[PDB]
Amino acid sequence: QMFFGVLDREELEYFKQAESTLQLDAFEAPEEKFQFVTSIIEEAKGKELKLVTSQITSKLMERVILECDETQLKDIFQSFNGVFFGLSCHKYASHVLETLFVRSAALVERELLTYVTMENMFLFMLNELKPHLKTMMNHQYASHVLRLLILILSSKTLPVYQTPESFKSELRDIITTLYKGFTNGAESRSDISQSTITKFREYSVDKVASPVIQLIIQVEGIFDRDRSFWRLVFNTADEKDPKEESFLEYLLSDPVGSHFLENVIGSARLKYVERLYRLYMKDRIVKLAKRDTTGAFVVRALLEHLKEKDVKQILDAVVPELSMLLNSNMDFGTAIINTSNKQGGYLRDDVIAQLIQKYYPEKSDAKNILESCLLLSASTLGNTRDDWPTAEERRRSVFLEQLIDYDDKFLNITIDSMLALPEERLIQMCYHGVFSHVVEHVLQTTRVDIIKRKMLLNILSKESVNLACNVYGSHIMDKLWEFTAKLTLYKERIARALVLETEKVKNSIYGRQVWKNWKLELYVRKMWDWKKLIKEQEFEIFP
Repeated sequence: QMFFGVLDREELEYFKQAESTLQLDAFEAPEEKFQFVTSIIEEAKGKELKLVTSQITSKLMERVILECDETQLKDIFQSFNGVFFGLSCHKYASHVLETLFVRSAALVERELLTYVTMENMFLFMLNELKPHLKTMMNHQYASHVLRLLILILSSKTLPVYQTPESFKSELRDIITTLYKGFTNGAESRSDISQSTITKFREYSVDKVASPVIQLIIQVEGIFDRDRSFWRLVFNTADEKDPKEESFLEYLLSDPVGSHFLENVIGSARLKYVERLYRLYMKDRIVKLAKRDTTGAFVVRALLEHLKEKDVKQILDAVVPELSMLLNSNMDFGTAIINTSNKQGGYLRDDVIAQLIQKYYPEKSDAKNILESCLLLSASTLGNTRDDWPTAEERRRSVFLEQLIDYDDKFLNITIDSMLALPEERLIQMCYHGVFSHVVEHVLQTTRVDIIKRKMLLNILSKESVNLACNVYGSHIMDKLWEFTAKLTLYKERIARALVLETEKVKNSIYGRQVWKNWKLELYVRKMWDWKKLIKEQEFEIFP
């Protein structure tokens, strides 16, 4: 169902102009726009298949589908009856189907909370697709449509709607149909053979099919206690199998295979994950952890989804390697530290000793954790060009914030490192899209000694108004309302500075937030009550 004809000279002129008018959007009322869309639909009657399959017009068709009313949506839907599979396979029409299906899914939701219905129309195309599901899964365009349909039928996030119970049944029937196709009507297992299992493992790591397999393993548990597709990829018995082992060794040394395994571990039954770990990973965890681009993603997934005893076993093995892992794989290092924290600071002394040695050796005079961990001097901080903050900068910031949350030692080291900068450089951080958040992160009132608070405040308070009016700086000013607890003079100085620039501060959307959080309406209108809030805050923060 691939070719439906070419658009002639007149149709091309008309639909180009209509598309142009539609995007200029000069209509003065929604009613005018709807009427114009209707005029487009009227001209498209009998030509819809040509229009969705032509590169020139397929995007107009998506617009129309988005802009028309419910009744028109239904008519456009039925105009595709009998060719859904061919359209799903089409380079341009498949994207039209996706737009259609997503809007249709939203319509069955309100059709549920209140002629032939959208629900029944949707079921008709599902039944038309059922004999093609296997071909779709392997089709470079139709696999995306299949994947979207499974997302819709399982009520998951589309490019999240509630669904009829008929949808839950369709999910079951679609996945079961696919299941019978990838077996041979085996009817148990067994007799599923290798190479049928091997052929399915090949799809598992196939560029086209693999995202569909992942999603299926992810949702099949909604209606299948036995996890049939999970069992198709992996075994369930209590001992190793040679073929499963070689496949596992491939996944753990292959980028797609590792990300596949990483994703399905989060949705597998716990005992199935414990089994893969026990049989194929536990005795080689350190070796796997050192594979930055492959196996390490799997080790991280184990740390996030296994139970306490196994997680601590992995930590026993990987924590001694933490400094070395941090050399090339900071994201993994962050998750290891995070997991140690979640497991009650497990191996804390070893983690801390290593991080101190690597980022803040107490024998070094040049020591500064902003420099060793954020590479501050070589960063985009203070650049005169229009350089946004980079991905590496955000990564290093997230790592440092994790350290600050791990132990007061790193909070105190970070603050000392900020106080060690030239004052201008620390202020620059306050305006930086990523490093500002690091500044905000150290403003933890009950964890920072009052002398340290005074010293930070001596610096920040000079920039009170400009920080308050800034998109990043205003979060810092918000934190300073609590950070100045037990420091009334500092709180009074900042409040006074802001009120002196009342109009400039309230002209900023960020400033108005600070104004609210600093309760400055009270400061101005009912000073006695403001002063009372300050007294109460003190005992609320420091009881």
